[PDB]
Amino acid sequence: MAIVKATDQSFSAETSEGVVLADFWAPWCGPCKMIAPVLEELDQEMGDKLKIVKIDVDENQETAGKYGVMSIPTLLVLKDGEVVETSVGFKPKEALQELVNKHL
Repeated sequence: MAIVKATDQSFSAETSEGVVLADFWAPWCGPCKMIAPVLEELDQEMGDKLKIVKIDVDENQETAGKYGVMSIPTLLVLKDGEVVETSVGFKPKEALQELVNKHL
């Protein structure tokens, strides 16, 4: 499964492996639950080239602060361990595929 669970301790190691799309969220979130099945569709559609890295902002304020994340769901596209793009809020799988594609 392409989807992984990380913290500030592991985030950089996980995001080093190619294009990775991190999901700054928290289980207390509402809108994040809408995009979760879209990330499962992304496992099913991009998991050959993509990794998806969920990170719980309620325990990872430092990593959130690293990019000024102040709302969720927030999406950080990293490539080879550094941020390459950002997006905020819900997006459909096609728009997310394009957001990945522009850095593949």
